[PDB]
Amino acid sequence: VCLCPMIIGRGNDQVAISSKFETREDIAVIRNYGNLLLEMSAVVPDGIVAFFTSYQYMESTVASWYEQGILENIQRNKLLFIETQDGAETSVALEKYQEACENGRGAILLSVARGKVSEGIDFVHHYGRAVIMFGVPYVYTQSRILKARLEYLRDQFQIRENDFLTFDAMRHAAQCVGRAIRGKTDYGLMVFADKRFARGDKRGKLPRWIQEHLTDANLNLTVDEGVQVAKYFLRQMAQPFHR
DNA sequence: AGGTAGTCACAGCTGATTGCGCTGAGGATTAGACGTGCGATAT
DNA sequence: ATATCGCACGTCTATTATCCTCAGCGCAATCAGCTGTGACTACCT
Repeated sequence: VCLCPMIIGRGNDQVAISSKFETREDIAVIRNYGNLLLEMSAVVPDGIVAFFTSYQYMESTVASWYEQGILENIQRNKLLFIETQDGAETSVALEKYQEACENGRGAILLSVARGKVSEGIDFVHHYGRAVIMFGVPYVYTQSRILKARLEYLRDQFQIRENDFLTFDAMRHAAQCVGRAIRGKTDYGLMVFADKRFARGDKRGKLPRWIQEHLTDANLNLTVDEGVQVAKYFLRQMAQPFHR
């Protein structure tokens, strides 16, 4: 098995880490997100890719981590690289990320699910061994553009408004997380930092080549349980095999 | 007096049933005028 | 030598767009029914 998908629900404090709109500013959830990335950065080496819902949520996420004495712990393990809207600044950040994963220093690539870097690059083996989805990526309902499409599909194709948003959210989430497996010898780790993924309505939106590897045993396991699964998976995936 | 048929300590399965998670809308939560004050200046 | 203008130093008031608690429909917790294993207890002809 070249992939080990798993969905992480409540954290070590038995509190859900869902990226709900009403809980974006909650201090309990943001601590677990940093806590999840802390032990995760020390189990999967040479490349971790993390996608956030939006830049606005991304900048507020690191600010809370920086304010607490938690982000510095991640720094000494892996280098933190932040993807910005500027193409030139993104390119140099990706350039240093590639060489950081090339040697043993390691690095973390922080970006947005709905960004040009999510699909503009491919994470081949030894690059981005772990892909982390911090919550279900939902497109912003503002600008009165998506709702216009939702209304049109409502009375024309009988498309459920919730289903289309779920379909769009899971499509982008599954597309970016599926870029860590390029080649038969390639392997990677796939995680989901949201209890909303654990629901059947969103699991069924994952591609069939990931459904069979997503065992029902690990759908609501905590951060500590997820680390143990990651350690066991990576330990046995480094052994030599046959073509 | 002999044989067996319920019967209760668990366990499994099945078919349903109903019960809560999925967000989102209508109602309660410190810089200009106005003075002074002070210091450099007309009669 | 004493009132008078420039400069400064504040202070009161405001010509004007924020955060809480009630709604169907689908996936999951719940339950009645039935049966399987083992020994037990007893009862009629």
